[PDB]
Amino acid sequence: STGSATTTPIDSLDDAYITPVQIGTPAQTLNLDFDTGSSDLWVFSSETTASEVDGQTIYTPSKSTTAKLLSGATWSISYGDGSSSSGDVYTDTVSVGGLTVTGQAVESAKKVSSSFTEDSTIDGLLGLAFSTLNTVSPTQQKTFFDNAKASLDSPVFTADLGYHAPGTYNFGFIDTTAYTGSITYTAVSTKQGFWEWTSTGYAVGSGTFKSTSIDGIADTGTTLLYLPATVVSAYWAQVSGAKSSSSVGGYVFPCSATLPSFTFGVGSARIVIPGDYIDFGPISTGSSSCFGGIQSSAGIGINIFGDVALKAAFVVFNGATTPTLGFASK
Repeated sequence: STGSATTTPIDSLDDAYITPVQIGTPAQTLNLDFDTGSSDLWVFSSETTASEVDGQTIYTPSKSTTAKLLSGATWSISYGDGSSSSGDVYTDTVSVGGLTVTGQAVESAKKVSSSFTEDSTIDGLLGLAFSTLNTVSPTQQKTFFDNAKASLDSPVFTADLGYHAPGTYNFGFIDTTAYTGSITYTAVSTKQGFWEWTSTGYAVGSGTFKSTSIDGIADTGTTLLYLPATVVSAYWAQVSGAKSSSSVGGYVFPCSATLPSFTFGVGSARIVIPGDYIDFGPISTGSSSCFGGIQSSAGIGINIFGDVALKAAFVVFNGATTPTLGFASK
């Protein structure tokens, strides 16, 4: 089997991407944030505290004839940006782009943090990291991809995120028309439950490539590119007037600036992030100071190849017995 679904930026800055997901019988379609950095499929629901729901589409398990309460099961997640949510668990039928899993754990939110309430476009998350990170207690549950894997034509999914444009998540096949050149594959460590890999280095604009190992995660659920302070300093040094602002919480730059590209290494291959992808617009409405899309990972504890990086590539998440990651230009 295979599946294919269009993924759409939630706003003009590409802050996140949503993908429609069918849950239950009859289908309830929710727009979920596909997140290769986490492993829970959780949704706004009829059980969510009313004051915490503001425009989201909810899952109502009582209206799904295939929903079954998973007895005694609860979940709770606190993300690396202060965000959190929690609730109970149903199993139900879940389909993405024509690919169907029966008995998928659907984590129904009783509580969500403010940041989720305030984002009316995201109805929940669909985790695509390794099932070892799933938070369901007392019995951990499998991700959608883990449940689908054995049925797929090939045990893979691909992320093709757009810059200011729609893109695609495919399951079970590689669309060879979706990229240019070849896919370069690189080793993955699953030791922390992430799609964790080692970039071979970077360049800033048309500058010389610096060969240096950068360990990080491919994370579709993180907006920006978080890299070591040395690397980030080297990038913003090429932008006149850019500076790190403690009050704002990162590097800012004059909105009139032209940003250089940023290149990262995948083995001997190179992915070029156009400078425009690194512009996240005014720090506050009407400001002429703009927020940078490359920021320091110091104090995150890990480097993160978020959407800024991933949207410059066609990315293969290969879930073979020994997982690997593939990157191609597009």
